[PDB]
Amino acid sequence: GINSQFTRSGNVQGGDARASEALTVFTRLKEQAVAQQDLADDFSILRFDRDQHQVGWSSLVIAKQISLNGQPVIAVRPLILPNNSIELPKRKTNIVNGMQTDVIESDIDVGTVFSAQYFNRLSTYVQNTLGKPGAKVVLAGPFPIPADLVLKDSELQLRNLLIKSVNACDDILALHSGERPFTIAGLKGQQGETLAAKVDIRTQPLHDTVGNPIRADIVVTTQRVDVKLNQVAMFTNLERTPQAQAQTLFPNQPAPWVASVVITDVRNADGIQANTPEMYWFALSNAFRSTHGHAWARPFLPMTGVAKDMKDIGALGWMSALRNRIDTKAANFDDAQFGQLMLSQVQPNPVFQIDLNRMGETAQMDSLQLDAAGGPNAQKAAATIIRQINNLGGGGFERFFDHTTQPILERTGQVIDLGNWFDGDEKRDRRDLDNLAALNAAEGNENEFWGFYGAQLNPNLHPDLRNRQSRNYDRQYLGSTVTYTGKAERCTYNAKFIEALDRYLAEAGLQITMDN
Amino acid sequence: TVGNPIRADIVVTTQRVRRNGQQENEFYETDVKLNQVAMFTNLERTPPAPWVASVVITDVRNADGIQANTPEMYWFALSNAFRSTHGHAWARPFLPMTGVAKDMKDIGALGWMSALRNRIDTKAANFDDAQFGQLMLSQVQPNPVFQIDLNRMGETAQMDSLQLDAAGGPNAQKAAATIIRQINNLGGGGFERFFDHTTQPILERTGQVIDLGNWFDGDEKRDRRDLDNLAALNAAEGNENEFWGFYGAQLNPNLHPDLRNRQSRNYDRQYLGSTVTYTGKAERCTYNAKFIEALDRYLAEAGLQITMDNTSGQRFMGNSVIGNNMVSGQAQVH
Amino acid sequence: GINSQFTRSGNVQGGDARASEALTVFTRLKEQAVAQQDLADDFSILRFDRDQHQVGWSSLVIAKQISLNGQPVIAVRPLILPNNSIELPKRKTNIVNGMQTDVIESDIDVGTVFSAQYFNRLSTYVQNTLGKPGAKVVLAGPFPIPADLVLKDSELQLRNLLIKSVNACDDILALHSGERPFTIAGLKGQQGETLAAKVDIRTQPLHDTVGNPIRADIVVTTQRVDVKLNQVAMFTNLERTPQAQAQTLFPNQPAPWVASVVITDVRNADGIQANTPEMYWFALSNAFRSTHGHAWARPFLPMTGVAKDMKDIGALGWMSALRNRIDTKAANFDDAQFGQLMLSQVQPNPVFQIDLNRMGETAQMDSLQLDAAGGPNAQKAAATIIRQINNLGGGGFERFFDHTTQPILERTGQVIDLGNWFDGDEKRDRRDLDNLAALNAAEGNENEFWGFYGAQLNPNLHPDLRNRQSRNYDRQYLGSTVTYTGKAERCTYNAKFIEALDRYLAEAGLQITMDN
Repeated sequence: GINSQFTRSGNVQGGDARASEALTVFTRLKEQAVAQQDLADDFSILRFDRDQHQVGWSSLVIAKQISLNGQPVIAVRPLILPNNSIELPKRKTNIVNGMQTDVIESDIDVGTVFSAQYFNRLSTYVQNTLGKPGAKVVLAGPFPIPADLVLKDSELQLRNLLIKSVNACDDILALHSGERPFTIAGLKGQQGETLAAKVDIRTQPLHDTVGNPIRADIVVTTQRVDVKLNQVAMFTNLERTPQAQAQTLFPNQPAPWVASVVITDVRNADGIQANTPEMYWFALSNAFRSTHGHAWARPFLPMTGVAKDMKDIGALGWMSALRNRIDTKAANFDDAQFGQLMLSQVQPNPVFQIDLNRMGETAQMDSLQLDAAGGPNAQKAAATIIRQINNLGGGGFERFFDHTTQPILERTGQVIDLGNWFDGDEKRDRRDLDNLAALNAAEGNENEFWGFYGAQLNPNLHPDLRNRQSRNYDRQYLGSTVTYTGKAERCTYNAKFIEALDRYLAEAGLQITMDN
Repeated sequence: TVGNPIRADIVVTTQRVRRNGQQENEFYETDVKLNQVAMFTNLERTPPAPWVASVVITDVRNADGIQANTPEMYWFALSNAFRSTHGHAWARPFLPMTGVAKDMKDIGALGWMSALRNRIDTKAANFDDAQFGQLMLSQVQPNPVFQIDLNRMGETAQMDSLQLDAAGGPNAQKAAATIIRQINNLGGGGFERFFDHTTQPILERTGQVIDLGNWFDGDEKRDRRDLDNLAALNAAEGNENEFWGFYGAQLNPNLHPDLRNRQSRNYDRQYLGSTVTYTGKAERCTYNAKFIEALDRYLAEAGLQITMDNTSGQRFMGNSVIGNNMVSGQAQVH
Repeated sequence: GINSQFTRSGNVQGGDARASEALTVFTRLKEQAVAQQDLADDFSILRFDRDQHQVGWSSLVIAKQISLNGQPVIAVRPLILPNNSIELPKRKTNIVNGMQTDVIESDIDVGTVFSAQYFNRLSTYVQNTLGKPGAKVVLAGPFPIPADLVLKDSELQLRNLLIKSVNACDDILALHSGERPFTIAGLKGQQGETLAAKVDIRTQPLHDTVGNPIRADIVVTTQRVDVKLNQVAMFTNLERTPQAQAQTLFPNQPAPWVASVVITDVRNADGIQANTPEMYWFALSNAFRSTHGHAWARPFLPMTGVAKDMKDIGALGWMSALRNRIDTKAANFDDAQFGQLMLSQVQPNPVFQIDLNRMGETAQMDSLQLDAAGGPNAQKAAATIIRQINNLGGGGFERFFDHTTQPILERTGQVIDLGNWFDGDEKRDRRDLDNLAALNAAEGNENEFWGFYGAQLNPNLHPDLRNRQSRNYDRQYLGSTVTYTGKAERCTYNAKFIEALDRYLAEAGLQITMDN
């Protein structure tokens, strides 16, 4: 280089600030926890400087270091530490318009940093540090640390994150060890303590293990008889089919909207500690129950005296045979008239989809879902998912349908970015923009709403341009204080998949009763 | 280096680009930044387009990767600073950004000084990119003059003293000789041919005694340079005899500079928060119009492959070239 | 191929229809003309079948076959015969929009067919036919035969075309022989028969030697004292500078339009026979005189009781501080108020430009003008043009200005296609669309007029797309019966060029008086 050309008698800056603080606080928390017998000291925490290995983001790893069957095996869980001080170079793409060309520069998320080369470098680093070059390396699901967090004032959440990380490492190591899978037959016993569902509606968002908010309008949960089993949090979105609008301009001698349910959080119970595929599917089975009594339409019911311009059903007036916002806030806000309005505005059957996260708290399990919907490793993922479902059920799940005949889920080629925004006192998830809220904010102006919808969905537009337009529209609404954390891909389950999974669970034993 | 802030909204960064296939380093910044220059845009006025654009170079420090501060780095940074008139990049900060109404930076203030006494609905939907590109051709001359704030007690004070002396004084000739020697000791292509020093001066002081302070709002600090002419126009609205009063307090020949400095301090206390504090004093100067062009031509002929991109809805607006040939005057044949 | 694969006992079609008829009628006309002593029989007419030499359009040549200085030299004038029966393959271009790409297919004109390979093939064909391989080949300017013409009913015009073709061949052969150039001093003599100009306004278009109409609103002509010298036909067009509209939306404490004069026909007198560069420049010198008394504004003066919606000045009302079409057809149509309107709507100084034709009746001379404005052969063209002007004048024309210092003319990167359309009884030139007529037809609708103007002029659009949009807008207006013949490039002279040419002619002798 040129710094060594002159050999000046001075060294400025270090190039690493947050990693040292994180290592110190993590060592302090580990020592405090092991002092009072909270965690076994068998596991170790390491450090991975970004400069010393030519990597984008410095991420510290958690390792268990337990062998198996006489051969060495290592299980590692990453923990990325993005830093605002260091800004890695952006990504440039070229778009041709007319005769001219333009360059769009887009920021680099945390998902794109965790490349295969990064995994290989971390694997070789941990192999060299732990002195077992022949060990087998597995991952329990990398999880970023949000940059807004302050290290000196995050005791409880950091301790909980460490505990969950070591639990996940132990769980993946045990799964490689091949324990006994938990079938539904274990739940049922001599006592007639049948399971139950207490679906509930929420307004304030749920919180991650760190503090990142995630939007959740309806939650479905499983109880015994004190004891909880599952909790699936998800909200409702509306989409417009091209044929419905066609039957509005050019009529002919259905409904103008379709209802979509987006699963966001699929975590198991707080009380339970282990995390296994059978837990994941037993929890996901509850994501279909919300359709009982059309309960998924509960958020669309008018709020108790609260305007909430991001959830006004009057936007349906802007897109209908009639015009103007519907004055639902009058004395005619009764639940019955809302019932006929829903009967004649949206179809009575929903569609299920999930914003699968490549770097969520269950990113290891979401990765299987992404591979099951496309890419080179597709058939093997289908075999794994079907065999996991069979192990859960214990019966002939292949009879209900064949994986090779119909796809498990479709990719749909959409990207949803996760973030948070500040309003009033409590922050909310970025994913509150939706389409109904955008239509309410636009208060008409067909062109603006159609442009926003195209910005979210356009097969003929470059993905980077679509992301930039979505970011611009996000900044336009709900203020200009949005902060982005990660990226997720939205994929829709096939109807037959759930329609057979719930039936198979019922055949194999489903002792749940709900009232609505 | 210290916690003092510097007003800077346009940063021109020059760095090396690896063309070895981009391998064994995915999304790794390494250390490729050569040097950066930080500058803003100021709008002066004349007694065509009335408003004349001006670019004031504020920060000239080189990248943290290098640890040696030599004159050649300084002149490389000055050469870099010129690479902003390409694509009218100096007009980018004047472009409104959707979603923010922070004020005291909007372009609509020029409307107060136009034929009509109104502010253009800048944030509205009717103000698009094509309309903005009109407001510019209609209003500001499309050639930016180059200024620079020499700091007597700044980071590059031992180097800024050379230009301050070359502005004119007892050591002006020696300063010109040494600055010519320094710039020629960068490429060795004979700077005498491209641009001499005895023929015309290199930089002229404008007489402004602009000074560096600090003012706090919104739970952060910022530099006192944020109050330019456009900010004063926005803050004081379309009223007259107070914007011209501010411009005169900024500079007038027919009064002692102490009174105008006191008036400028009073105005700074008035428009922005009274919590402002003052740190040091600088001196504004204007570079020669063709000296920078000669420097850029030198750097080009010596050999520096520098690549640009981007640059500035798209419906057609006039030929812009037919006006060249007017063939004024008939034959007047008897 | 596959036709010879089966060797069927049948041969269908010939692939050439119009060439045989043209050869027969041309032989008949040549024999009739030479019978009564009209043309010397030294020249010969040939035939060039399109199939026998792998060429696009079959073109018949006219050759003189006269040697010079003891070495053989041949002068040939082509004559292209486009046929509607045979449609040559189109030209495909690709335009990228967003992520998608589209292909635009454009027709092939007559200008693009006459490639250098075509010239070489014709040269070798005439060398082989005439038995002089070492002869030097020169061209007198190829000229197409319009497809709408019927061969059996075109006696007079075809005979005149043949006579003009042989005259042009003789003229180019003589110019290569190096005769005495005709300076202005030859015109002046003992008699005080000073030259004069009788600029006149026209409505019906002038006609070519075949019948193709060319728009001509003002003509400037040179007379003696029965005897005519020159006739330059040209019309007026209006263009909008970007600064004028800027001073309308965003004002500040000139004129909204600029006047352009487009020279179309630069032919010499009908009576005179020779065609030489001195004739061309002596005629072009008259193209500046029209500015006397602002006479070029005469077409803008309201017509005598005729609406003529393609020439209404009321379009200026649509583009002004006021609104709506100006009711000029009222009792306030006096010439004075039109004078103040012109004083305050357009600048009092015009700009000159010419729609140079690569395949016009003077295409050989227009080619020099195209090379003078760009391309590789640029400086040599400037030397030739300046030396021709000097030979015309006989004095130091280099003193007035230097060609190497300022360009003679600018290309401007515009293409104007020539054609004709049918209305009422008499057809008119395609070039009547203009901009003022388009604005009148649009009767407002800022977007439509701006889109049309951009379709004519857009540096950021592909030339093929611009041509297609211009064709579509042409078909939209003035009916859907437009027929295209050739393509021309519009180039604007520099002001100094004419401002010095007229002055140099005045210094060298300019005895012309006009009254207006």
